Amino acid sequence: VLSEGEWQLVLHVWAKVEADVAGHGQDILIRLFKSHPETLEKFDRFKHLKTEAEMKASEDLKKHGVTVLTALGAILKKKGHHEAELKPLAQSHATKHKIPIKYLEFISEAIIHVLHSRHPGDFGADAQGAMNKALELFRKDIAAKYKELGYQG
Ligand code: HEM
Repeated sequence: VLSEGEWQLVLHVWAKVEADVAGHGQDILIRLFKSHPETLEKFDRFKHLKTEAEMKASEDLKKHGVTVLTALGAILKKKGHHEAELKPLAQSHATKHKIPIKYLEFISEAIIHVLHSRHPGDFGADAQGAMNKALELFRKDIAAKYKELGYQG
C-alpha cells in the first residue's frame, strides 16, 4: 500500500511524462527491446526491427508506446484502486500475448530509467522509490490475476 505522500511523488513525475507521451513511450520500448531482446520477440508487429535506428524510425512502435503509457497512466491515477483497469490488461497479456510477469519487471526497469533520464529534478531517490513501489503494486496485482488463470508459472 503506497502512502498518499508516495502517490503524490509518483503522480508529480507522471504529469511531466504526459507532456510528451510519445517520446517517452519510444524511449521506454527501445530500452526494453535493447536490454531484453526476448521481449521484442513477443511482438510480431516489431520483430523486423534489427537496429536502434530502425526502432526510432518506426511510427507504429511510437504509436504502441503511446498505447502502453496511456494505459499505465490511467492505472497510476487510480492510486491502487485499479481493479477495473488491470482485469482486461492481465487477461490479454496472460492468455493472448503470452507475456511473463518477469517481462513486466523488465519494462518497469525501463520506465524508471527513462523517467530518471528525462526528469531528474522530479525523480530524486524519494520519487524513484515511490515509483518502484507503484510499479511493484501493478506487478503484484497482475501476477494474482495470472495465477487465477493458470499463468503465474
Ligand atoms: C506497463 C506495462 C504494460 C502496459 C500498460 C501494456 C499495455 C498494453 C495495451 C493497452 C495493449 C493493447 C490492448 C491489449 O491488448 O490489452 C497492449 C498490447 C500488447 N502488449 Fe502490452 N503492456 C505492457 C507491457 C507489455 C510487455 C512487457 C510486453 C512484451 C514484452 C507486451 C506485449 C504486448 C503485445 C505483444 C501486445 C499486442 C501488440 C500488437 O500486436 O498489437 N506488453 N499492451
